[PDB]
Amino acid sequence: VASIKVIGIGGAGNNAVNRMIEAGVQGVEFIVANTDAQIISVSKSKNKIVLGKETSKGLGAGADVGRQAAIESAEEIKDALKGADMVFVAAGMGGGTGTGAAPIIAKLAREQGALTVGIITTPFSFEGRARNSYAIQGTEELRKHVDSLIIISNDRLLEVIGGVPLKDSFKEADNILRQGVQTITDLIAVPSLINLDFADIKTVMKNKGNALMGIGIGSGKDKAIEAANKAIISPLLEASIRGARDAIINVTGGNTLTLNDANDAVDIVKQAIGGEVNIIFGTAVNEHLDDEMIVTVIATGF
Amino acid sequence: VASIKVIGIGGAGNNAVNRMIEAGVQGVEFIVANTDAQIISVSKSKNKIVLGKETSKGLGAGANPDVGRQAAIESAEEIKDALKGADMVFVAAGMGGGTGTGAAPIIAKLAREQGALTVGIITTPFSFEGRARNSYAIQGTEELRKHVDSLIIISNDRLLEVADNILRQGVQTITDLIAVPSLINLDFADIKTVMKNKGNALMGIGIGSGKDKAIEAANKAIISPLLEASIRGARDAIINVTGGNTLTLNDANDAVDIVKQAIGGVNIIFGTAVNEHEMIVTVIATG
Ligand SMILES: Nc1nc2c(ncn2[C@@H]2O[C@H](COP(=O)(O)OP(=O)(O)O)[C@@H](O)[C@H]2O)c(=O)[nH]1
Ligand SMILES: Nc1nc2c(ncn2[C@@H]2O[C@H](COP(=O)(O)OP(=O)(O)O)[C@@H](O)[C@H]2O)c(=O)[nH]1
Repeated sequence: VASIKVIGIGGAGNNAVNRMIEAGVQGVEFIVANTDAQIISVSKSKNKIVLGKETSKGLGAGADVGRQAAIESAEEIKDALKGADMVFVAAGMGGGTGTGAAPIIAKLAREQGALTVGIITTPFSFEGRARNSYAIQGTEELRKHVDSLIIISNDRLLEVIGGVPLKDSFKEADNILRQGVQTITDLIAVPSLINLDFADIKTVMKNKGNALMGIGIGSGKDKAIEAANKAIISPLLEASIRGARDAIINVTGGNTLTLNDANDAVDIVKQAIGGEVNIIFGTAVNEHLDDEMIVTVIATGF
Repeated sequence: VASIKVIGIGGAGNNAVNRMIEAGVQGVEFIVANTDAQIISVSKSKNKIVLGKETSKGLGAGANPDVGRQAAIESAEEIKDALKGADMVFVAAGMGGGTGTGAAPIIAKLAREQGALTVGIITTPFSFEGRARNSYAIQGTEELRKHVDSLIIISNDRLLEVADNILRQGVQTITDLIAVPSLINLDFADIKTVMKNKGNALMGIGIGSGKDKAIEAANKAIISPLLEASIRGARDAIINVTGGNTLTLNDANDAVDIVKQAIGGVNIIFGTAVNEHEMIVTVIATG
């Protein structure tokens, strides 16, 4: 029976430890260490460490504060890792705490006699250059003080979770944003059979707060029923559109879309919202849709 | 005719305006603002604002929304000039960084004070971008909500649909092989020889279901983007074949055989673990 300890440092490490405690990882003692006394307080770990409670005074670490707060806490760290055969040092590189504290904790863990494995992420490219270069410095220092260093790139992780190359990892998000704008602006500014007046958009959207958006696409004989219901319970909705006081409905279709289809989609959304909702709606033509229609609802008033 | 303007702020807002232009959104003037002049220089929009030109100097803001906020206050007059005359302004941004999070509420306020109907449309970050960025996004959402007429929020987490913690998987991949008994186990001294004084390691993951689950999972594992196309440059590797109660010795060895078949001698040690139904192969490569 080997003694295995995981010490999670900073935000990413604290996250990892909580997730291991919840998944019920067996036969491992967990430790959390963070300069931010707040994050520590609410942790699910039996073994808690506030780093450098002297200098930082527990008031976070920002983005040298990490290294110094680990040094100042060496005794609490040595005492929590004491007697381990293997120590995992878990951190996210790039931040204020994890970057500077991990190499110190690894050094202590290894000098005590533990087989010391660092496991770390490096930042997404969109986190910026300074953050990615701080991450590289911290990696090279951590490497000096571990037996082996498992390095997970958050860029490559995004490819795994999203299933697409990094270049395309936010295309779907970019596209929803495009749809959200276009849903409204086509009805105002692109002439079609049914446009909406700007004053009536204003009535739905002025001084409202949170506007819910659901998009749904459907095809075949029952496309209106499929499209409208998919928009009404879209995973993209913050909350239910039920009860909204005003809503905009954009019905988009190809050249074969019928008046009856558009009318059914509007009727479905009106019944789904219910009550005396004030509904306005318009249509848009998209000739690259083949026997499909898209229904978008923007609901306000809660 | 209504005058309609979209201003995209920060990296996400800038790529969103690019998508809107590519898709041929009509009737709308497009504007991009960023503290990072590099992203702006490759914008398809013909109206470009570098926020905080005098202080951040187009070099970017970093992680802190206060810098994005201060940059937008500095550029206030140039923002008003770009937006002047609009009846409706969309403010597009991704919450979580230093520029969108902090600049978007200021730009919203300027647009609304000019008289435009002002609509925010924003994304919130993935949960696995960590707590600093998700806390920032919460705060920036609330500040933007104060200054827009209407706020549409698109969650990246939920867009994922339409067991996530990579550090837990790396640790568990090794520990269950020695701390949890299963079909095949390893001794601490086996791990110690593969991992003592061995330097950089990388991790692979692969999933597979149904008939020939092994051939599928095992094959995905070794091509994993986490491995960065370098598994065969590893001298040693540990393999964790994890499955449901229906896991047999034949599956584990068919799995490990696939990997070994693309391995030299790559010294390979391996074991199993069990979960809720259906085959996951995790590779940790060292040396
Ligand atoms: N739609 C979209 N969202 C992105 C993109 N890149 C990153 N994001 C998301 O948007 C958030 C802000 O990133 P970004 O706009 O680049 O930050 P900033 O420029 O420093 O303010 C990130 O936390 C990601 O969730 C992108 O290209 N498109
Ligand atoms: N994959 C993953 N990466 C994270 C997570 N949290 C943070 N990170 C990454 O780790 C870096 C450091 O963040 P964090 O640990 O919260 O900063 P610190 O506590 O101030 O050191 C971030 O810039 C992210 O790139 C997480 O839950 N999952």
